[PDB]
Amino acid sequence: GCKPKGAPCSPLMYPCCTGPCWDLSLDCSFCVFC
Repeated sequence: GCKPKGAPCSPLMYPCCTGPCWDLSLDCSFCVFC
């Protein structure tokens, strides 16, 4: 997840957003259950 794809990526828990990730909470700024 957090890396670009365009097409639907792994929707399990850590999905692949096509923008900037951070690991904070948001679905693109994504932190797995922390």
